[PDB]
Amino acid sequence: LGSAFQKCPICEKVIQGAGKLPRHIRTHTGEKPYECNICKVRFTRQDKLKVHMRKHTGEKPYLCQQCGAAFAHNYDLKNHMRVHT
DNA sequence: CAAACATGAAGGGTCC
DNA sequence: GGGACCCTTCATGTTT
Ligand SMILES: [Zn+2]
Ligand SMILES: [Zn+2]
Ligand SMILES: [Zn+2]
Repeated sequence: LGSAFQKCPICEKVIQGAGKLPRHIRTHTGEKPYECNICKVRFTRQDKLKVHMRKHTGEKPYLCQQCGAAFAHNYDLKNHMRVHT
């Protein structure tokens, strides 16, 4: 009822955080909308994709600031950036 | 064959 | 709303 909490429409559990209901709903539906650009593994949250990318940034340190895609060469990252703008 | 242990994935808290 | 990191539980694998 408070602005800090939401009720899940599927399971009626209370969830904390104004924007944090969608990440809970995806745990029901299985939606994994974040994909590692290197190994294509998918994740339910940007949260855990960012941590997963640590596996790759040792060899691919050039990171997109919009989506976190990792690249071995800066000219690869620059070509990626065309996709955003 | 079970119990302990390591590791990490999953999910929800919590604070900018 | 988003990013970021924390905290706890639990699943899986490995060691003892
Ligand atoms: Zn729910
Ligand atoms: Zn990956
Ligand atoms: Zn990008």
